[PDB]
Amino acid sequence: TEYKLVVVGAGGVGKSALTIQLIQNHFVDEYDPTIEDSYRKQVVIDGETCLLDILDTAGQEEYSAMRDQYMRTGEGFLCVFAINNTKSFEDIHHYREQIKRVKDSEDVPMVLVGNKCDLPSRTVDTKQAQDLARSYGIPFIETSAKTRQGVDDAFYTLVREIRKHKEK
Ligand SMILES: Nc1nc2c(ncn2[C@@H]2O[C@H](COP(=O)(O)OP(=O)(O)O)[C@@H](O)[C@H]2O)c(=O)[nH]1
Repeated sequence: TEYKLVVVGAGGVGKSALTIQLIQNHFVDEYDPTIEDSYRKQVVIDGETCLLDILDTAGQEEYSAMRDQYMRTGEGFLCVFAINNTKSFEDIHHYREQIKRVKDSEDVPMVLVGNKCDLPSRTVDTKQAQDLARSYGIPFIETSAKTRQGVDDAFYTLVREIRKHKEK
């Protein structure tokens, strides 16, 4: 019954930084006497227990066998680029197309995230990203793992997108 969230995007856009921040804000210790030591950590976002995974496709993951498995298992996807990395924005479409193909669905919960919005070097405008998100039919939000701007909102929005999808 857990919501399965997957964070995708080019290397270095801040997927780990965003996910670490979310866990730091929202992890709790839950009593469960049916497990070994009786307590397990979990993340609760907007009243939903959430599992979290990060999908990289470059670096060490250039050798991975698991890309499609991440996309099949994930129920909603944070598609992250960095506002100071034009290439990472240009990479977004490929990730979305792969997810849609692997899941064989036109209705996949997603949120477009423009991270590193605290940095003064901007090469991807808000308008560009909002136009892309509108074409996809998904929300767009700008975030900064450094200043914490938008981080919680990005994950909370994705949870609501998954919730609506499961309501259908
Ligand atoms: N200024 C700034 N730097 C960030 C932000 N998020 C991540 N970084 C930095 O970008 C670099 C790569 O981030 P990382 O989380 O490893 O990206 P990943 O490869 O997508 O998981 C690190 O040095 C982070 O400190 C942000 O919002 N603002």
